[PDB]
Amino acid sequence: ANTSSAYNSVYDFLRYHDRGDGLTVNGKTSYSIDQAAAQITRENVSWNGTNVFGKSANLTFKFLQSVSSIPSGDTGFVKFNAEQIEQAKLSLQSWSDVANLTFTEVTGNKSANITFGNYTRDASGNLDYGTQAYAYYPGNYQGAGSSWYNYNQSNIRNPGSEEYGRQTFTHAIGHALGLAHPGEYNAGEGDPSYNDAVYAEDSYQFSIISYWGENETGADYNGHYGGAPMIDDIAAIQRLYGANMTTRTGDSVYGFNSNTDRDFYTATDSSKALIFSVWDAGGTDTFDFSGYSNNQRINLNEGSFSDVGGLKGNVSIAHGVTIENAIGGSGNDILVGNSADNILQGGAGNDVLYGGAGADTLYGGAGRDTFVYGSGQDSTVAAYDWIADFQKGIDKIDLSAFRNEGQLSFVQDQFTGKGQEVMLQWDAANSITNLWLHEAGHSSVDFLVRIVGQAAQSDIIV
Ligand SMILES: [Ca+2]
Ligand SMILES: [Ca+2]
Ligand SMILES: [Ca+2]
Ligand SMILES: [Ca+2]
Ligand SMILES: [Ca+2]
Ligand SMILES: [Ca+2]
Ligand SMILES: [Ca+2]
Ligand SMILES: [Cl-]
Ligand SMILES: [Cl-]
Ligand SMILES: [Zn+2]
Repeated sequence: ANTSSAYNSVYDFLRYHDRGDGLTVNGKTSYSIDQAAAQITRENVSWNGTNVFGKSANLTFKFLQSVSSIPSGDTGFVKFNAEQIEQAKLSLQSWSDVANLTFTEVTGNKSANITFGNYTRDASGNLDYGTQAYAYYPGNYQGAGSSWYNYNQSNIRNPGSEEYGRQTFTHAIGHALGLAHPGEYNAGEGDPSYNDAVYAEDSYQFSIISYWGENETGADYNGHYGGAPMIDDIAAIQRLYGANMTTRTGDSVYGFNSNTDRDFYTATDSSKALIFSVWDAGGTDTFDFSGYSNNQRINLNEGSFSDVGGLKGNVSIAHGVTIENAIGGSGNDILVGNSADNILQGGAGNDVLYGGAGADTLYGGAGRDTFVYGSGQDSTVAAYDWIADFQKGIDKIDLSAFRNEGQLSFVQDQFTGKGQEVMLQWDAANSITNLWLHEAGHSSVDFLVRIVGQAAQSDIIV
């Protein structure tokens, strides 16, 4: 049916970066999260051995202070500096947050599963200012789990201020845990490019084990590097070691006002870029994106991507995660809930809110806001939505999606029985307006949105 542009914007955003299911994207086969995860783990190796899946591990790590040799043949060893140590520990933590891994530092002569060191020259003893980093897969051989970084790169020496350095630590540790590049390519071997990718979603938007920029898949991080595991990385590492169900099991806030004590989930002011895929194992959680003025699009569905703070495709939610609440900023935003009971706050600006299934509580904020309903299942009597700050003559409630079963008619105080009728009923004692919809094919009146405030018939879009 002809539906409104507000509904169409929800319908489209729900399908942003659709994947898998026999789609073709960028002329390549599109993989699901799980297909991408299987591809990233295709070497079938982990610290637990070969072809061992879903098994936790307790691992050691060490910052080498000297070496007998570097397993690649590079030379000019330099130990990690203090900033590299701090950032590497943050990278390790970002992996142990999502998978069932513990990391324990060892020093002195103790062997370690994962090691860190820098190099500066090739096997011929000439300075190497061109390469970046590499690491070795788990195994029982000499050098297994070791990771190596070019100290002549400023991003490697300064990973706390040069985002690519922190990303590189996360990437290399991923190899040291058993993850592979999503395609058969490597640095030094020819000149690969995204054109050589096996599947469309081989980019930083989905995996920081990729070589390819997030622009290759239509995302845009405005020159930033995220630094922590992205959505397919989380699925991949959980395939090997199991998911960590102890992480952030309380009510967690991501974005502004964050309580995660993780830099990559925290924006401290509006100039801060956020790039993350969230893992969260319990509790009632909030995406607080309130500090931005850009028009944002925020989706709470697991697996989905959001456009946050002026970037594109920079936030996603890992498979297995339920995030319950979202707060937009002063821009004109779209906030899309999931089947849970969501509290959505549009903030200032003219926002479109869609609770989806479940009993949602919606605040448009200042501005001309639109609360969208796509199905009778979005607001059943048994689990109805509240719209708590509705402004008569300014906000709108959009029922245009119901046109697909016949144009809805407005009735004043009684239903005829014909169905596809909408009624507003004012409760003067409580100052509540109940919006009732008797839907085609329903014998009883089964859709209700309760509104804290008055509403006019002309505020209801049918
Ligand atoms: Ca939580
Ligand atoms: Ca939750
Ligand atoms: Ca807003
Ligand atoms: Ca919902
Ligand atoms: Ca608003
Ligand atoms: Ca409003
Ligand atoms: Ca709902
Ligand atoms: Cl030169
Ligand atoms: Cl839903
Ligand atoms: Zn790599």
